Amino acid sequence: VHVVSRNAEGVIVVDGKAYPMAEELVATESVIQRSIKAVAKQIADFYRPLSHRDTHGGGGVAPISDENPLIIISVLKGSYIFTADMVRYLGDYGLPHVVDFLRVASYNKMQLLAETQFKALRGKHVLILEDIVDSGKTLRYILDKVQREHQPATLKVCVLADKPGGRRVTMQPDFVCLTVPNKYVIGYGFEVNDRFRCFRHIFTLRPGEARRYPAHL
Amino acid sequence: VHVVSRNAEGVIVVDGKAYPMAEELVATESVIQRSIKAVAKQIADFYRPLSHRDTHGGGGVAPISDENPLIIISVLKGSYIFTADMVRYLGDYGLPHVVDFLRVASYRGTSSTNKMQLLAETQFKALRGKHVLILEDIVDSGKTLRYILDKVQREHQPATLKVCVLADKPGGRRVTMQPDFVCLTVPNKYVIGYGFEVNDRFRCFRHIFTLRPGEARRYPAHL
Ligand SMILES: Nc1nc2c([C@@H]3N[C@H](COP(=O)(O)O)[C@@H](O)[C@H]3O)c[nH]c2c(=O)[nH]1
Ligand SMILES: Nc1nc2c([C@@H]3N[C@H](COP(=O)(O)O)[C@@H](O)[C@H]3O)c[nH]c2c(=O)[nH]1
Repeated sequence: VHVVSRNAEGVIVVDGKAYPMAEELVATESVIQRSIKAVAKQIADFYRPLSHRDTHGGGGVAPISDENPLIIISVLKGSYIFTADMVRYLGDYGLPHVVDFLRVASYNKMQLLAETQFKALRGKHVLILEDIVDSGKTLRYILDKVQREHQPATLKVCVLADKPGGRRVTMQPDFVCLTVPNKYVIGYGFEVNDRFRCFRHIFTLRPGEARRYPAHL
Repeated sequence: VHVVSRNAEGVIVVDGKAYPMAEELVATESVIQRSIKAVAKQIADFYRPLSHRDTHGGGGVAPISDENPLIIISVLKGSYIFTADMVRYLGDYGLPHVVDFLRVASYRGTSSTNKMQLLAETQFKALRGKHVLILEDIVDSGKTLRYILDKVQREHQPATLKVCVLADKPGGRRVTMQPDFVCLTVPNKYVIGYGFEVNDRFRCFRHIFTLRPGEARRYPAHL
C-alpha cells in the first residue's frame, strides 16, 4: 500500500521518499501495475483466438502460438520498463509473443535511430508497445513505417499513457493503460535527460525542472 | 511461497502453470528478485562514495549525483528485463544513474562458432572519465563480455568499467572474465526464463529453468 503526502517544504513524499522535482502525483506503482495487468488481459483475450502467416511450417496460416507468436515491437528507450512488466503479464495470461525493438527521434521532423531486426513480419499480427501518445506524430511515423516496410496482417498500438489534450494528428491507440494530465510526466520510463526513469510512480514535472540537466550524456 | 509440482505428463508446474520445455527449476521469481535487490544494495554502496568527471558544471571531478550520474550500459536484447528490475532497485537505494543500450547479436554461420555483430551503438557521447557499469544477462564462455568491454573502453575511455551479470555459469568459462557483481549462479546447463531465450521464446517467464536437451533447435525459422 502507498502513502502520498507533502512534507513541511510542500514537497511530495511517496513511501518516505521525497520527489522535489514533482508538481503532482499521477499514479502510484500499485495503480500502474494493476492498469498494465488489466490491459495485458485485454491484449491476450483479443489475440489468443487469431491466426496469421505460418513461418514455422512454411505453411499457409496457423494460430498464434509459440511456433508463430504475436510480434511485439517495443519503442526504445521510454517503453523498456513498461515492456518488461507487460510481457510478464502477457505470459501470465498465456499469450505467445516475441519482442524486438526500434528507436525513433525528432530533429520537429522524425528519423529512425535504431531499426527492428525481425525480417519475416509479412502477414503477421504486429503490436507496438509505446510509452505515451501526446501529439501523435511519433506513433503516426512508426505506424506508417512498420506498415510500408513489414506489410503486417494487422498493426495495433498499446500505450502505457494517453495524454488526450496533446493530440495534433489523429492517433488513438487500440490499448491504453493509463490517462495522464496535459502536463510533462516523469517516472516509470518517463525522463528528463534520462533522469527519473527508475521511479516506481508517475508524476507531473515542476515546469522549472525541465532544463535542470542541459549537458548531453 | 511458490508451489512447485509435476503433472501426470512429468512436466514441471509452478503456481499452476506447466513448463513442458523445462528440465528443472533453477530459481523462482521470489529468489531471483531477492538476489537482484541484494546486488543493487552492493552496487549503490560501492558507487555512491565515488567521484568522476564533472560534465554538468565543467569543473574537474565531482561526486556521483543526479548532475553527474553513474553511466549504465545495458546489453540488448538479453538484459532488458533484468535492467528494468535492477534500475528500480538502484533507485530504491538512492544511486544516481542513467541507462543507455548497446545491441549485440549472435548468428549461426559456416565457421566453428556462432558469430557476433554489434547492431546498435550507444548514443551517449560524454563517457570520458566517467564510472561506467555494464548490465549483462549471463557470463558463460566470457567471450561476449570480453568483446563488449574492449569496445566500450576503446571508444569511451571511462574512469572505471565494471560488469554486473544476472547469472554466472562458472563451468562454461573459455577466457578470463569475472564480473564484479553476480546476482545468482546457474548450473552448467542451457537456462531459459526471466530474459533467457530460445529464438526470443521463454523470455517472459518469471522463473529460470534449465532447457530439456535438444530443444534449443525447436524454433528454426528466422523471425
Ligand atoms: N518524459 C516525457 N516524454 C514525453 C513524450 C516523448 N515524446 C514522444 C511522444 O510524443 P508525440 O506523441 O508528441 O510525438 C515519445 O518519444 C515520448 O517519449 C511526449 N510526452 C512526454 C511527457 O509528458 N513526458
Ligand atoms: N538462453 C541462454 N543464453 C545463453 C548464452 C548467450 N550467449 C551470451 C553469453 O555467452 P558467452 O559468455 O559464452 O560469450 C549471452 O549473453 C547469451 O546471449 C550463454 N549461455 C546461455 C544460457 O544458458 N541460456
